Amino acid sequence: KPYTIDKANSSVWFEVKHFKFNETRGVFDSFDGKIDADPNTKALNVFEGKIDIKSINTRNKKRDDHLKTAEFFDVVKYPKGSFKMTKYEDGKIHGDLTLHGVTKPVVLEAKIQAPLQNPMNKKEFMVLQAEGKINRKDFGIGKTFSDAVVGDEVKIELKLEAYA
Amino acid sequence: KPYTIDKANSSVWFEVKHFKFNETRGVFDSFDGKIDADPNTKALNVFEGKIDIKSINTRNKKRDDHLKTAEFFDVVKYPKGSFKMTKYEDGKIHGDLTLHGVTKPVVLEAKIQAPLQNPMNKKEFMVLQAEGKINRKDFGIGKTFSDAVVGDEVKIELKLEAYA
Ligand SMILES: CCCCCCCC/C=C\CCCCCCCCCCCC(N)=O
Ligand SMILES: CCCCCCCC/C=C\CCCCCCCCCCCC(N)=O
Repeated sequence: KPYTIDKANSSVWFEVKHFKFNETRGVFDSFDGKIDADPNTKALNVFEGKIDIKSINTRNKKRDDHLKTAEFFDVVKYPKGSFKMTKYEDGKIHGDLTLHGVTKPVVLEAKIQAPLQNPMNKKEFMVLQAEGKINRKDFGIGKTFSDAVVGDEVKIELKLEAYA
Repeated sequence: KPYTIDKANSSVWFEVKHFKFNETRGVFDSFDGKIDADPNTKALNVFEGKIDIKSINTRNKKRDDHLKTAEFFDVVKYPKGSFKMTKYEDGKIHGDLTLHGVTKPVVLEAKIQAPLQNPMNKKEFMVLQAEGKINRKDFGIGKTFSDAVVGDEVKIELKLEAYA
């Protein structure tokens, strides 16, 4: 305890229904975080992070540009998203998520594997993976888009490799 | 039947274990395909595709550049991968997948949502989801890389919206 996120091997994903039945996936290419944890016992002590909203991906310029617009994220007015863990208990990461200028308490379900050793450079690391779901409309993201076109519900998955 | 894949809302995903405990996900940004199907009954009649191996993504240059080397895919020698369905039965796409110059039989579990109507332009479509797994080593890709560094098992997910 503490840990630094390896960015080449770490990821922040979302998945949202498109037209009810197809799952549209994307990432934020640019994020940062703080982690402090006991690899034995697997307790998380510190867990916060930030996403840079302009780095949203999805792999389609048209869609992604439209996502940074006032119709969805409003990147100009809100360049960042943030999450601060406020409580850890047995796999539950309770925390305040802030998106589009709104903060809501949420809970991510998490899994830690640790202590691990990078078989190349011999350095100690941990994998942290977490999953939640939120309603984009609770954060006022895309009110004008119906659930039948863009799902209200958004699955969040974090996949982190972090070096002691 | 026939149908024409909407490339803007379709994707080809893979997922493989990194150092056993974390998943590396990525896509082929560029692919083509043929589909013929019955909206009712949900029978698939024709299902084939090609991917351009150079479009491999993963969002990491050092990694993606390595994947394209003779160490893995050798894109300079095998520019393409391809799949053709050989038989459709009780929700399963049986077919032949060709990667790195090797063809092997693979089974994909399919899920068809059809008939669907585009809420905006009222045009008819379907969502086709297909999932399966291969051993990358069965095709000779990355023989020198241990399963504990890069998983031998690779999960394939196809997510297509296709318009009549
Ligand atoms: C890294 C440690 C702390 C984690 C920071 C968490 C930030 C939250 C990560 C994801 C948050 C969810 C953002 C909502 C994305 C959904 C965007 C709407 C996509 C619409 C798709 C479309 N069809 O146009
Ligand atoms: C209908 C289209 C036909 C194509 C269907 C095939 C879909 C994908 C097929 C194979 C995917 C194999 C991908 C395995 C890539 C290995 C990724 C290794 C990443 C980490 C490597 C490292 N050294 O860090």
